[PDB]
Amino acid sequence: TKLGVHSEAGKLRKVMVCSPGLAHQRLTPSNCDELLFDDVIWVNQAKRDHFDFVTKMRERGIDVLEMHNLLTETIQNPEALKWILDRKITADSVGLGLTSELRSWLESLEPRKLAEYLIGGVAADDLPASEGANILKMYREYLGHSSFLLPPLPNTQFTRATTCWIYGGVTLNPMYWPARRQETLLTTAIYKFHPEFANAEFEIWYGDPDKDHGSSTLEGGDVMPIGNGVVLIGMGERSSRQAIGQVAQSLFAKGAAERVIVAGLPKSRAAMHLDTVFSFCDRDLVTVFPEVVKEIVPFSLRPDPSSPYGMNIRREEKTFLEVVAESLGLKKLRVVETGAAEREQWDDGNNVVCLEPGVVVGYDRNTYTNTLLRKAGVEVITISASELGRGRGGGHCMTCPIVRDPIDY
Amino acid sequence: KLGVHSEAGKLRKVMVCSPGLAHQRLTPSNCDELLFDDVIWVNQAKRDHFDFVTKMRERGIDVLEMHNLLTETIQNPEALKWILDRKITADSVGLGLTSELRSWLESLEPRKLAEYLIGGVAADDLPASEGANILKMYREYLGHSSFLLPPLPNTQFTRATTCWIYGGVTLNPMYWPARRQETLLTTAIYKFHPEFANAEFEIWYGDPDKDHGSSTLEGGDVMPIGNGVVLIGMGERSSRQAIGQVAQSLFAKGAAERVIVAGLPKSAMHLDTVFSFCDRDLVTVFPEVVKEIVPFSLRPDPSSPYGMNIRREEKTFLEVVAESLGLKKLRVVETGEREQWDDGNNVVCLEPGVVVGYDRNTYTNTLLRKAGVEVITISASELGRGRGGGHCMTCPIVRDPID
Amino acid sequence: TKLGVHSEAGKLRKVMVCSPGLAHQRLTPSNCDELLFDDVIWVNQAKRDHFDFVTKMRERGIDVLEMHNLLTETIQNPEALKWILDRKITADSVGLGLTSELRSWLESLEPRKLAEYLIGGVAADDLPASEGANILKMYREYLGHSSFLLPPLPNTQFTRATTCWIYGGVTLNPMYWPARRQETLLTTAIYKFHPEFANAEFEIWYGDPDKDHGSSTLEGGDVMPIGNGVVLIGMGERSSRQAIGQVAQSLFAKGAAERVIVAGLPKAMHLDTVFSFCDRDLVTVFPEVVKEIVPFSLRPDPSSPYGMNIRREEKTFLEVVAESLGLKKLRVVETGREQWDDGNNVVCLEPGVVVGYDRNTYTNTLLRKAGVEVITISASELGRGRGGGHCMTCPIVRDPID
Amino acid sequence: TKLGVHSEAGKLRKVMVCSPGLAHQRLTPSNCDELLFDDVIWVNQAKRDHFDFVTKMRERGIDVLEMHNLLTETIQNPEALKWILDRKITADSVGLGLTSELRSWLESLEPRKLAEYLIGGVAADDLPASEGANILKMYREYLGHSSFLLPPLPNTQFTRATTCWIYGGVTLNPMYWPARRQETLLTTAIYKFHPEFANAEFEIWYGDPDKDHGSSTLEGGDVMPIGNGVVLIGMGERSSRQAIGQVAQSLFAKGAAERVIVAGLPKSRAAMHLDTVFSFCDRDLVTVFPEVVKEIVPFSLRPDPSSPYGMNIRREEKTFLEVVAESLGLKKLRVVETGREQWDDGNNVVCLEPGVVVGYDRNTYTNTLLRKAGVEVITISASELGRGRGGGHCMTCPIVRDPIDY
Repeated sequence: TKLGVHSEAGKLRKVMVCSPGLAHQRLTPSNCDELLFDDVIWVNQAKRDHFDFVTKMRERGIDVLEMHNLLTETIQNPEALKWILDRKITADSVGLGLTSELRSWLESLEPRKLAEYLIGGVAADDLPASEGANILKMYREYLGHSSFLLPPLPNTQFTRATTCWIYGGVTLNPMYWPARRQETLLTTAIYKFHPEFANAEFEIWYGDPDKDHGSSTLEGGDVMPIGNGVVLIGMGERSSRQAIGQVAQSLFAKGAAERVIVAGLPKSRAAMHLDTVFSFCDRDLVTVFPEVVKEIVPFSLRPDPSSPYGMNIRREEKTFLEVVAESLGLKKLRVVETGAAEREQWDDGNNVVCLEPGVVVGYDRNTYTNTLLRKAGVEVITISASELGRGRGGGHCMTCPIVRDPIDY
Repeated sequence: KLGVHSEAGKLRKVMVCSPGLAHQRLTPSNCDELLFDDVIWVNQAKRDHFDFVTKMRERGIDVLEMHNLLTETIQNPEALKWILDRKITADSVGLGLTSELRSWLESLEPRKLAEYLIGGVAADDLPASEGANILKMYREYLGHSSFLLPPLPNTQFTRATTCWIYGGVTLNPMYWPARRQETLLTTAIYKFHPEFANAEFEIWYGDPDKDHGSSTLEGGDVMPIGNGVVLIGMGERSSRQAIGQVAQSLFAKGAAERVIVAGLPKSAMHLDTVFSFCDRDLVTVFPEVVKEIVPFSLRPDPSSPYGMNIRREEKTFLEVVAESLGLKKLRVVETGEREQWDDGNNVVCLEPGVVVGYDRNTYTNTLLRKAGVEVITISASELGRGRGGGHCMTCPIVRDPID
Repeated sequence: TKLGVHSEAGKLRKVMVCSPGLAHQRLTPSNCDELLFDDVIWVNQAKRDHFDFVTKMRERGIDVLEMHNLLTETIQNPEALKWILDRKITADSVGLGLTSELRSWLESLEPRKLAEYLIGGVAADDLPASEGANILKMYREYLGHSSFLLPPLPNTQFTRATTCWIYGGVTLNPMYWPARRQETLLTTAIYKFHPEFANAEFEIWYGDPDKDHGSSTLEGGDVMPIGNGVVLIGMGERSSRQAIGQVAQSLFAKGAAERVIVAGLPKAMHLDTVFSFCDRDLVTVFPEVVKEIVPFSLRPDPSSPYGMNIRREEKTFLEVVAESLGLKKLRVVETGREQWDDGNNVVCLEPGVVVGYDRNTYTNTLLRKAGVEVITISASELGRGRGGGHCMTCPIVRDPID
Repeated sequence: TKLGVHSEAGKLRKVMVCSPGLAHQRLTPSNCDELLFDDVIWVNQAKRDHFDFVTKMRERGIDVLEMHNLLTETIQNPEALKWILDRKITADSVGLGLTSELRSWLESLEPRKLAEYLIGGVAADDLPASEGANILKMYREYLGHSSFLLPPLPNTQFTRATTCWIYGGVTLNPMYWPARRQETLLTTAIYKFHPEFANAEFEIWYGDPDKDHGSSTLEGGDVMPIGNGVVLIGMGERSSRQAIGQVAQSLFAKGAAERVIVAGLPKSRAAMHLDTVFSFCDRDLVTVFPEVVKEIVPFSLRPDPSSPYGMNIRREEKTFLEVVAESLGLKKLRVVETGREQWDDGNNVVCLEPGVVVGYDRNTYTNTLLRKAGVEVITISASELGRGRGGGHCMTCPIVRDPIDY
């Protein structure tokens, strides 16, 4: 099968999402900052809402893969479970008094259940009667320690972050926060052992859960394979120049890209990702956050054998929207700003995901921008942000495209 | 032979590291980025240091200054290859700069080289090139740090990165990934320096070519008191995962008989911030926290899985240290009448009853000179702005035993 | 008639509430914090869950007063409006040159549009083009300063914060943050001028908007009259002792309270945040905090030069509250199996009936087990404010129990 | 000569200061945020640097007045004292059951010890045993409150802040933070009663410790009467337009000012008063923090007899810097940028006379450049006195300084 993403707007055939669960069920007002999650959510409500989102896509014919599912089938293959536990349960991560007990117990479990735990973490409490456990019940009960043997990954809800399908291949994103790399591990197991991937054909442009990656960090929200051989990558607080360059390089080498346009995010407004200020709705229509987009500094990165490092780089003086338009053959892009005149209230229209040109999934709370997009010709199918939006991320953050056709530029 | 056999024993060989380029680079902006509380007055700060250095040297101690070791160390091409191969990678500098940078550093005279290796390198330091310019460009138009190799201003706190527990040392896996650079440089010295290479000693824990994940251990949390006992602070910076592996390695080589884990209450510091030795039975304390340390004692046991047995002590922390040393009681000096607030913890013993402390802790000082301690004072005005002091600026290497 | 609150579980008969409005429409990720308001909410939705809540009480026969209407009808009295405006629009507040413009325009608006701007703040843009306001837009655009002739008051949504009805008397609380004193004002004028209260029979226990109360701050959340002369009051970051003493002294004057227990909160919070009644002998707590509050009893002491005797309780809070009410022991339900919810801050309609939040499923179930009836509303946008049912209501007429 | 400041860089004749004191000894790492103090300082050492600094202007023949002191000679007058206690001790400020104990106690004190407390604050312990302080040491006991019935006022060390001398007059500044109002109350007692003041000719342009003032606030750091009948009053995080309007309004009505240049200061979360990013070092010399001064959006209120309110405001085009040099009838200011051996922040120095400033030892670079510009730089230690942020300027409230074009 030919997996690959050749756009942002063209018809999405296959996507991967992940429903909230045990991760979020372990969330408290006191532990969410350290667990990297915005705020505590009504988990059963959010599970529902997600199922709604998911179903509106299946309804439209899109194949929609849920991470818990995939993880579950994956774990049933003994080799793949071992590949994970070998990496997740070590002396360094769990402690020498707990390695064995923890691992045997996890292995004693049911596939579905064991997946919940892998994504949702394990508490000393969940462990079967024993001592190594009590010692943790003890540090928790006497010092105020985290009661976590395996820290929960609520950020899995955001499938966009972890991996990036750029044309005919994927990246295994080195995540900023060490903690979050646990997510990338689980997702690699799936891409490595799951039936639907192991046998599919695709490349691996960058990333390796085995290497450390150092100062090199790359994040999903920042990556966009827009078609026409071009790729946009945001360089900010989360995706570094030392990662982007290695990706470009790996790309130009397999002849996978022609040009990579680095969207330089200014330090101020660089505490975010590209897809948080810039989004495609149609082949030539984007929603934009001005204050940041008018300040983004574009750089065209193109291969070159005249270079020992094989690439050439230039700062464009044209604006990002102009550079982006011209990269697509387009005169300019039609732009809907979002995030003072008609706005009944404040709202931020970005991060809506595309199902196909002109058809978008957005948030019900963004009624102002939503209208603006309809007037501009886009069908907006909404979903609830009461619990899902307490993550600031939108449908684009809750999706990792896997298969999606391109368009004529 | 190299080793640290107590906290208050006679100090004969110490390692410190003066402020410098790393600090000259500090800015109110990169201030937190670089994990340093504030921007000090560098030149003034160096003087206070040399002063602190000269004082211990007067008492005859051997004082090794990191820059000197590094400088001597990188004169051994193999020693340099060892570091540059780990410090200059595509992941740390990026594809376009690893060549011109290594080229340019390899061409520097040793002292200048050690300077950068510690103080970092800015785009500006590099001879004109695309790369340098590309870097300057992102710096000019986006505001990113122009640091090819970021500075390591906390090198000045030699206590943090490696720990000499009796006959061996630990190369500590620092909480923050960034500070692991520090530990890289020291390991290099322990590997190639003459005073090290041909020295007899073991490495108890730590490896800079590994990813320890949740295993982290910080200098300020370790204390080989003596009597085959090692005190280790468990807290916001020293994980049990690391700690368990250290006690186990220790026992395994018959280097210690007990590891008393000092459980720091959830109330961001190191044991040595709230507990300092001054004399065989004298310790400065921070009551509020110190009186809330849940004490755990791990001992060797062939009847335990991991091979270790751990038990939660009931008595106060203070008691379980007294009796762990074989003393009835510990003399205690509470800090953190007397005119104004002050914290005089973190002082360093040059030998019994001899401690170097800060000038500003006028109170705590007399409370110690009252307990029969010669409190040799230095300037905290710059070296101390960084919330750190004596014990922190020192990493014992050879300190004779007590009884 | 005779206004008054005699209990925290009695049959609620008259409550004031105030729905989200233009106030929250001005919220922006930047300004919400400099505006003392948690996070930015979806106003239209919030207006709906609010109305749903207001509706759930009116059908149980409760009479419900909403602030916007109250203001409206209130400012339809030339006097009242002058009383607010002479206060709201001054030179120190608005800017020496705008006073005229800003007042002229407001005075030319229909009541229901004026009141809205009163609670919702008036932006430079809102004013008819002038050399006056146009300067502010220059500052708002070129300097990034707030452009508010009048600042929005989104906290008016919590009518529990500005005034308390301590048995046939009310308190005009001097809020902690100075800005929020702008809310106390409008409710005062409403207690003062509106027909509902104007002719009403009730005392004025403490506070005055014309006064600057120094370090004396009091906030609705801590105050709760529980039955016979007893009155609980939190002394934490928001209700200062300077105010507590003067309130208890005052109540001791007209002799409207026998005892005033002062619950000294430990460690950003209020009493009703960790303590809430649902039935005559039932509560909900946040053990961690409740278990650690140092009680203090206040009683009239003729021998005292300042008229009181500040004794201190030796048993625990739940081991005091239960007493001053004669219960054998207080039925306690805890919050603070599924996930995490904070059941506290439930407003009581009558005994055994409580309007709560829908997200706190566990606690609601526990409460139901303890016997309570839980009518729930949505916290999606109203719960984006840390508080709930209790905080969103100012009881004005509740029945006693015994 | 008559009291009044007529420029920022001309011969300084009289200056009021305040050494670090008892308020500073109450600072703990647990409470310097509620008191508005960056960090805990070595008090007796700061006392020596403050004094060092005093000595340096004193030997140059500048009558250096000190607050604790002026407050003692002032507090001498039973009236002066009634006025202060009457406002400092109230049922709102200290509450019902402490008014008398605390006030009686304060009065049984030696004038200079009483001064100590007014500025340094008073804790419960300081008071004799009682039902009062005890059922109050009790709150600090379990509840862990702020033992202070009176809180110290450590920022008193920055006299520039609470009051300003703009030409033949002064302003009793309405501080941003309430807590900081208690300061202005003391300096006011001093201007109202103390000899060197209550018998001197000057005006009270704006201000009143008894009035509310609402959204109208000002901070000494922002105001500068640079001479030529002009007053630079930066608008920002602490000084608001509401206060500036009423200030200039009076400045115009009484004829003490011809134009006021509001320095519209760019939004930024951290304080930032004009004298912390802009400093006069000479008649045509100024230090500057590029990254800010360039963002300043000048405005020029001038009186207008026909206007209702008595003025008119235009938005200057040229840079805030040309709108200033032109404001002094000057061709163009000479600026020294600050903020290359390390990172140096030279702003906030104070002139004693044209071409002679007093700055910090540590800002070796900036100084080097000022000395490159013809400025004599007398330096004082900032190890404790500068752990704050401001320096020379922020620690002085000029009472009599001469006009320039001299």
